Amino acid sequence: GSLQPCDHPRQPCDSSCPCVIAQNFCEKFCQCSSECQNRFPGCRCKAQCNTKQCPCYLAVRECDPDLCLTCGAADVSCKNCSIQRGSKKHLLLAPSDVAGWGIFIKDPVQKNEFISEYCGEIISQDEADRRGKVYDKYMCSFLFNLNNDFVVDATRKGNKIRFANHSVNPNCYAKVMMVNGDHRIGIFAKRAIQTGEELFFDYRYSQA
Ligand SMILES: [Zn+2]
Ligand SMILES: [Zn+2]
Ligand SMILES: [Zn+2]
Ligand SMILES: [Zn+2]
Ligand SMILES: [Zn+2]
Ligand SMILES: [Zn+2]
Repeated sequence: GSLQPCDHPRQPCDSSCPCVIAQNFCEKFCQCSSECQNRFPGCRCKAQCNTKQCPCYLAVRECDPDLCLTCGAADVSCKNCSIQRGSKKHLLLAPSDVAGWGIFIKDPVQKNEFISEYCGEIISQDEADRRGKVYDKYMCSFLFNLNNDFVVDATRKGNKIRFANHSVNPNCYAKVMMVNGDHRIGIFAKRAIQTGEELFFDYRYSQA
């Protein structure tokens, strides 16, 4: 059960806690003490927080304003707070070099660098399969597979990066990240990308 808070009033998060059994950190939604030993401790980085040297970056979570007290998360020296702050690289929507409409990056990025949140509704494959066969009011829809269980629907609540085209050889990928207790989708560069290049995702399975 993904994102299930534990709730065992007056009891600690021991080997009887579902979070501990399933081997996941206790999160913001869990009813346990803020001092719970099964919670994520955050980081004490000096800045950046964009390499495996950062505990938060490594655990696929953004830094936490009330836990990451040195890196800049509580203040833009921390580069692991972008989804929270609504920060992103500059992107251009333009006619694709391939065909139709495309997204072109306007800032250079390095391999594994954050580009933008991919906004939308995270839904199950079941809910996606429904929307797919059922009569819909929206004409032009935007959806891709995160993995084999979940899809992002960017039709109603998407942002500009939803216009990025499909490729089985993509230059970008998606991370499902823990962001202040919620799962949010980050788009990262799969390789170094120069300014003016078109961005591509693998729609089959974007979570690389
Ligand atoms: Zn617990
Ligand atoms: Zn818990
Ligand atoms: Zn706990
Ligand atoms: Zn850090
Ligand atoms: Zn941190
Ligand atoms: Zn940080």
